[PDB]
Amino acid sequence: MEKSVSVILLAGGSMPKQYIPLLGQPIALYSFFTFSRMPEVKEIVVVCDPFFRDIFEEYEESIDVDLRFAIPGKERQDSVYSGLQEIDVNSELVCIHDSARPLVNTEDVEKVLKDGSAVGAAVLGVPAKATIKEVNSDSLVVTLWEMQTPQVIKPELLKKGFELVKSEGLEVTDVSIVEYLKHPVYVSQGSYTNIKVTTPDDLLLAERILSE
Amino acid sequence: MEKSVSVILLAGGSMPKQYIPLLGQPIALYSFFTFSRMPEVKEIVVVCDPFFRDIFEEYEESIDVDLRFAIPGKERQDSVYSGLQEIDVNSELVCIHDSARPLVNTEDVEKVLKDGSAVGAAVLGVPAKATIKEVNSDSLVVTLWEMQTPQVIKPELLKKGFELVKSEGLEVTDVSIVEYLKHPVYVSQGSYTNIKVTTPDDLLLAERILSE
Ligand SMILES: Nc1ccn([C@@H]2O[C@H](COP(=O)(O)O)[C@@H](O)[C@H]2O)c(=O)n1
Ligand SMILES: Nc1ccn([C@@H]2O[C@H](COP(=O)(O)O)[C@@H](O)[C@H]2O)c(=O)n1
Ligand SMILES: [Cu+2]
Ligand SMILES: [Cu+2]
Ligand SMILES: [Cu+2]
Ligand SMILES: [Cu+2]
Ligand SMILES: [Cu+2]
Ligand SMILES: [Cu+2]
Repeated sequence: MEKSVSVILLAGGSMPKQYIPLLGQPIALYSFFTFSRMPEVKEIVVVCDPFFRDIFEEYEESIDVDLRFAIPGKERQDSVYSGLQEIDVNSELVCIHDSARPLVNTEDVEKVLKDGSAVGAAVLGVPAKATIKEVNSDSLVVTLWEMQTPQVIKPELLKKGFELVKSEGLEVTDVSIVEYLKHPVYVSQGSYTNIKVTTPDDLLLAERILSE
Repeated sequence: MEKSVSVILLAGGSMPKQYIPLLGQPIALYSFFTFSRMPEVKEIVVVCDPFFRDIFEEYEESIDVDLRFAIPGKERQDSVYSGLQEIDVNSELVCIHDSARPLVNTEDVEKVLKDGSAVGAAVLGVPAKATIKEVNSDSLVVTLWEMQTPQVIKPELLKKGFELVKSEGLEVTDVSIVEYLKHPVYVSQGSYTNIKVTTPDDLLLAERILSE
């Protein structure tokens, strides 16, 4: 199913971390070009402070997908929703991705697109290597996976989910908007290299991984 | 309560990661000297391949605690048990620590000693920053803390716990031996800098943190 996915790529709000360059180019660019090459991908909706709009339209013509823009919102979920407002009337999947993960493998995006297609919603994850416990309010201890991005959701579902949060309330992140839904979320096994970039010790890391 | 804690320090089995030097000295040394300075600490039981025994007795005399040695075992829990076999007849707390965490703050060890004293068992933790989910066998999604070390346990309890695993079975790590017990485990809030050292991007990190 070709050109069937709309990407919502999150890059909104010294140098803003998803623009700190990695080897040569700003961080938001690695993931951005990965999705641009996949035939599945019809259009990209970038979520960014206009000041950074240029970082993107400068490759609009060397790219076999449609570029699009929408403005961010106050919280991580408002931007997603602003992103959602611009996607092709007829896209079958929304693929929400966070700029600060520049190292997402094409092969893992393919898998999670397939799983979001089969299930309706999927997210890439890896088995948490730390010992994690739930702790109760008295600080006593009461198979776990670490969640990454993309999250791949059918847009009808994602919308049903926005409007169930909007009616009532609450976004914590297990909040996905789609946690609340009763519809299933599949977790596609990803790669420990799809790290998120925050500390320049990440970049130090990001770089080590581009070398390998 | 002075000289009331026995440390069981875990450093057993190119260069074995807890001996990769940090700035100048092997990794097992940072934590080792931290515990040596605390008046609470009566003795240290180091768990190591003898080949590395020297790394330790070379400071036996510049140290206001008793040094001790025991040999490692096949799995992480067997070494602990080998460690347990050498502690002062009358220590009130066992403080189990992993060599590969060289950056444990004195202040956090103090807290967790206190909490293990009050509760009977405590471990230092920090609120996991990742989105963690439980996933079931069909790869579908069904307050979380990341666990560190030291673990501070009264030795009588720790022994009760060894023998309840020994009778029946199973050590997963939520396995602490003390998970299984019905006795409470307190989680003392630690510091995100008590990282564990594996990748030299950790060391790259360990170093950044010694600088700060
Ligand atoms: N209001 C907001 C807040 C954060 N974000 C996203 O947060 C991402 C970076 O991760 P952190 O929020 O965890 O720092 C940015 O790429 C940005 O797109 C957003 O898109 N809108
Ligand atoms: N049999 C074993 C296996 C591991 N270990 C501990 O594992 C620690 C390092 O962490 P990892 O096992 O997670 O690599 C070492 O300091 C070592 O003491 C042990 O003490 N006995
Ligand atoms: Cu344009
Ligand atoms: Cu519009
Ligand atoms: Cu990080
Ligand atoms: Cu000696
Ligand atoms: Cu003995
Ligand atoms: Cu690490």
